[PDB]
Amino acid sequence: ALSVHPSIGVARLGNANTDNFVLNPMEIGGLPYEHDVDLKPTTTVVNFKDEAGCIRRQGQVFKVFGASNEELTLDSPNVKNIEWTVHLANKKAAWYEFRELNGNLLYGRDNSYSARGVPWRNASKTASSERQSLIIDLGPRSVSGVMATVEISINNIPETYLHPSYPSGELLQGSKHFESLGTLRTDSQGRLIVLGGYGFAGGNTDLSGGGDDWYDDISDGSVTCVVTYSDDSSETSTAWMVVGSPDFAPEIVNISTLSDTCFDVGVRNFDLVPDMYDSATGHYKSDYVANFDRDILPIIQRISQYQWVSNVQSMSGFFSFQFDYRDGSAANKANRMKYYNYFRQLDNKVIGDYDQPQQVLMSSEVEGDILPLMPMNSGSNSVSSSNFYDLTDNVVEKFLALDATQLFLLGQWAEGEFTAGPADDYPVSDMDTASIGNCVGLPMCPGIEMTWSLQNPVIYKDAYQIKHYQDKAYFDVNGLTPERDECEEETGCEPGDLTKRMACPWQADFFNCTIQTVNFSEPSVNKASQTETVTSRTHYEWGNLPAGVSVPDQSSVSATKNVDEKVPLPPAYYSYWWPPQSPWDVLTGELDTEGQLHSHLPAGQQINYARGINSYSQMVEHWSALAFIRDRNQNNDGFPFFTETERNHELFDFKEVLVGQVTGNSEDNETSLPVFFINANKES
Amino acid sequence: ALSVHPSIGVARLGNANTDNFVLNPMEIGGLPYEHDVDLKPTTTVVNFKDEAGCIRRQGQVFKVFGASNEELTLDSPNVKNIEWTVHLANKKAAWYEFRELNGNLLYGRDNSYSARGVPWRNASKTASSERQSLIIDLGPRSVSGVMATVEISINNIPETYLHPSYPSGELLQGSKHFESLGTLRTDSQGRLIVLGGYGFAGGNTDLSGYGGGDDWYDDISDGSVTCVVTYSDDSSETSTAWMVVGSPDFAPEIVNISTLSDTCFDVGVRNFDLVPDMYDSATGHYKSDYVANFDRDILPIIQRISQYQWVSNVQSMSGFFSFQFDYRDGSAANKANRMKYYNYFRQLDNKVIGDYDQPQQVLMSSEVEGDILPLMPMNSGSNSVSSSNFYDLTDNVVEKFLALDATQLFLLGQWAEGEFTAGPADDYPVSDMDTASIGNCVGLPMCPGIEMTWSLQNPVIYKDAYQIKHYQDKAYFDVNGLTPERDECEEETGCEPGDLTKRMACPWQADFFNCTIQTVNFSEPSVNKASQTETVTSRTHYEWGNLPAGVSVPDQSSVSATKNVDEKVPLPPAYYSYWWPPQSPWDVLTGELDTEGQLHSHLPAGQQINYARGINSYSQMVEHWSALAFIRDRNQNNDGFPFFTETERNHELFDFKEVLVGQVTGNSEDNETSLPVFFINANK
Repeated sequence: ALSVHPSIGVARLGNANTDNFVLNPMEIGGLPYEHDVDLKPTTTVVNFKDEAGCIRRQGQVFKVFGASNEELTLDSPNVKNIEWTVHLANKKAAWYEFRELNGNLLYGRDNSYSARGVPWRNASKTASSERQSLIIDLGPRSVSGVMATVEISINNIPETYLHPSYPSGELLQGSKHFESLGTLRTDSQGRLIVLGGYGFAGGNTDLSGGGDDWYDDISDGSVTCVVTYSDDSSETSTAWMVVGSPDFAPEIVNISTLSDTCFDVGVRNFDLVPDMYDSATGHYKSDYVANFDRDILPIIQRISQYQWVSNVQSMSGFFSFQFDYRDGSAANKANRMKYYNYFRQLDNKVIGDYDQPQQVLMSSEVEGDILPLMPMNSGSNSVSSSNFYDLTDNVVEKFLALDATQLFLLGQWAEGEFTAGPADDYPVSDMDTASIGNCVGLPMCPGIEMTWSLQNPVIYKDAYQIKHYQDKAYFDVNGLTPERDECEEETGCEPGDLTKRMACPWQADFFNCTIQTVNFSEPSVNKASQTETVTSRTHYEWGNLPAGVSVPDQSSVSATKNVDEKVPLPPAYYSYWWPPQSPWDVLTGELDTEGQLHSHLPAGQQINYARGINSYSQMVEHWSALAFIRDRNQNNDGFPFFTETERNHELFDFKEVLVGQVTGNSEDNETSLPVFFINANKES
Repeated sequence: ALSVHPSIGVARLGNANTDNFVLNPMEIGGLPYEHDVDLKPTTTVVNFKDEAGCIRRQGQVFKVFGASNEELTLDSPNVKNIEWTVHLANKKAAWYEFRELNGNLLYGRDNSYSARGVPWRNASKTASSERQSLIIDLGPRSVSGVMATVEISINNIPETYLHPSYPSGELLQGSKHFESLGTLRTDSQGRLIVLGGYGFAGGNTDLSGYGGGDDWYDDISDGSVTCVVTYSDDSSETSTAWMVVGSPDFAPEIVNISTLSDTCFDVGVRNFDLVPDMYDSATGHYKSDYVANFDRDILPIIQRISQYQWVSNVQSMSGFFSFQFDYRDGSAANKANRMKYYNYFRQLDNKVIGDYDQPQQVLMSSEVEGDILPLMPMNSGSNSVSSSNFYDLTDNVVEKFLALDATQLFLLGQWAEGEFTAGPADDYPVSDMDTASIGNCVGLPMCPGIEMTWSLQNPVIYKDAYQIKHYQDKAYFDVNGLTPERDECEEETGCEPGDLTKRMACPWQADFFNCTIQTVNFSEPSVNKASQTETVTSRTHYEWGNLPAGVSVPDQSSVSATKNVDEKVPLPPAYYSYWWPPQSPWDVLTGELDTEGQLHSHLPAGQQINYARGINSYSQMVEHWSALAFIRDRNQNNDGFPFFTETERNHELFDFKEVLVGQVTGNSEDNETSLPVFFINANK
């Protein structure tokens, strides 16, 4: 049997020239790679953007291996060809509107999209064929041989692909002309490289209601590899491919990655690690001995990086080594247990059950005993209350937890059931962790690359392996199924299934993936209506009048009533979304005069990552102008210094507003407010 | 034969209690009247608004007279009954979009709505029956007897009227629920009083939205009046008139230089042989031996010009009422003076398509220093808005600057020639009651106007001078309803209800909001607006100095540009020109003389300020028109010594902020000066 790795590939959008790209990271938290003319990885990336300030695509290399785990290439004996067929699609315009956890079958059938009344995107299209044409699907492309290149283009749709679809003609807002979902290549030895979209995002309504008939060039889908041997026999093996938006901080790793997601699903559903979990009973095994370096240390290291992209100082006690994390002894147990007991336990997946650990913000509210519980971040629903969407039992999950496997292992550590030193690897290839370990695992509201369908074991045929629904001959004739939920049918995924739930266009997830102000007093409430009534009596009196003279006072009463229908219920806590993937609080990086003049800031100052992108619509147009957060001291392990690099400072205008301009008091002009923005006009 | 007067009645909208109204002015520039319980006029209006600040409707009294010109009432011997039937309708939503002079057949058949491709309003309705339903038509109502009252309500449509229509249900924006076009009453002796609408303006699209404005309605109307007088012997005679409803007259003592009575009179002279001594119908020329009269013909013009200063800044017109020479001296010695006066008046443009270089495109007497004066009257003409090349046309009709009507100008010319008398002259053969209604409406310019537009200049809608020709009869409309696409000016067979007001803005509050000033180009006769592209190319250079000995750093410089493009703005050089100062004031004097009104208005008395201050958008005018002041003579008891100020403004609606200039400029030294800013909060 052959195997293809990675099992789930990851590419990232880029708007630079089609031929100007980097290759995939080779580890979790790894930089992507420059390459040579043979398309073999060389050194890590020099610049993420080209000279014009356009983002380079990141491509995924896939490799195929024989029965003894030896790599097969066009140079291997007895191999005469290797043909890769990749079928990517974007089903987002054909899917349901995103409503947090509604639609997620892990909470039971009563939380199905139908049971919850979730509406379809582009809801005026109700016939099946009209829904199918909302999908961006240009059919499968194939590549083989030495240094091949084929676009997944609207201009080379195979004649055997009977039902292609895409947004045709000139779009009225955003990107005008859709043309491509990406590019397939082979390297000098026949390996596959998949490159995804270009960052296209356009549509025919004003984003400003608005938002119908919009599209992006995110996609995902199947990978098929046929290796033909000298005698014309062959073997076939498969994988999946996902395209994400750019990784703007690739060295910073999510506390729970999508690799952690796949692993946890694997352990609890596919017997991936029999020693850790008893599939017969549905419980972890309390005699499982964790390993510090493999299981615990990465959590601590991930936590320690968030400071470069967010203000989460309350997490500092978890990477301080204020005591010895490697000491398994009974004398150190109360310390390890205290550390562990500050992590939020997982909520059950029961509808209507609100008083649960992920609705708890703090360890206590007694002064002296107050600490935000860990990890400190939004959960998968801090946005809608129990009573939204005409429901009374909408699922809430306000604050973050680790995944169940991470937390189990952390608890073994706390118990003293762990070792120090090397452990052997789990039975998961490194190539499989290196792709999706660079994608967000939690929270998922919806997420960045993928959302909570990936937590559902029914989409997998085994740990880390996406189950495929049907095959090329089926789709050739029928096209893709717009209304089919792979989580409901359980018989596999189609192209477009892994990304369809995400925002359409993705630049909305990016614009919103910042912070959330999250209520922490009422477990069933995220937002409430708020009425602010201000009643004012103005009284006038006149004086400094002559001794003869008196004038009557005057007074009147005025009131204002401001109603906001859905605001976070106080008291609330400032909570991050995805700092590694959508930075917020970052250090300025220009160390030379020219970059300081154009950015208007000195180096080393913490400022807002998205400053100047003042609207959703501006994010849709100008995403590519943002910085990549990177370690400026990368050559010296252990002494990181992450700053913005490669921001297109020339895009932004700037005004320094004196505080007395706002207040009317000129004494306040000793203080000023920097304001970044994009001049509407503006020309080069 | 009977006659009904006025031939064209005028009522004004009001949102006060249905029972709380004033009666019509009795002369041009006359205040409306309070009335007694018998609905007879008593003395002129005390307050235009009720105690809540709601505007009182103005109703029109109609009287019927016998062959002897004796008034007939229920008290007349031989009169058994007087029965009035009034049919008002609003066809605005069913008519064409207003595009200045497009559609006006006085410019020839090539200027027809169809030749000019003017779109219908609510253009997605194309079937005749669907166009018909856009009309607000509740059928006719009748009234007779002593002190009768009948509403023109959606709840009392006669069963014989088969095709009523109106906007039913709850409107999404503005006024919610349409119910009535007005009220018919009789007085104690059986005279008719017509009261019009309540100021309703609502619709189902967002006015502030792009392309918004479809499916909007107001409660303006107009239509036919029929009077049947039944005598003791049960015989009867019938006679007819017309009725128009306009928006409030916010400065009723201030008269338009050319009123709608002037329009009807001009039409009558030129087309209906109204004054055979003035005009030769056989040759189509005025008679040069006609002797004008100063008091009747000339003086009113001078008096009207002298009032505009209360509502606009038109000081250049001051020489035309200065009596710097004796206007009543008809002698040769004063002729050069008279002629100089006359020669500062614009001659009328011919109405020939494509002929731009004409007198109404000329602003000044010359542009030679010492010889510069704006020609008269100094106001916008009937198209200072759209150029020759708009609306997909190449010869769109332009008329930039105002002229008198042809008859006023002829008479002024006779005065200049010395062909005029001083002293009384006998009236023209037009009833004073017919002048008193429409003499209080705008005659020129019409773009579109206030109460009515340029179809009133078309002789084909009249059956004689001042008399509207009626199309069909009551029975026809009972069965067929109104004809939505029918142009009375095209068919020449008379008017239907709704015809006199349908061309005006829908809602009228758009005409009121726009009826302010125009910045009018005066260099290119074919151009009103142009695109304007402003490109600003800026080199920023930095140098550093005061450095220690031996230290230098390089200069830095870079270049940036902005390109603003405004698509349709006035082409410079342009002139600040008024629209309708008497009917839509712009520069007016504050009027609050006690402390409370000053605190609420935020202004001392006697200061000239903007009339609409605080109504910062079109949508706010639609909602809050009734908050605006009435401009009136505070010194009305003293003939010759006028003092017009605002009165009755609903100051409490508006909020106020004083902005220091250094808030804008960033320079605190500028805070010695401030800018008043009025606005409407809404959360009030």
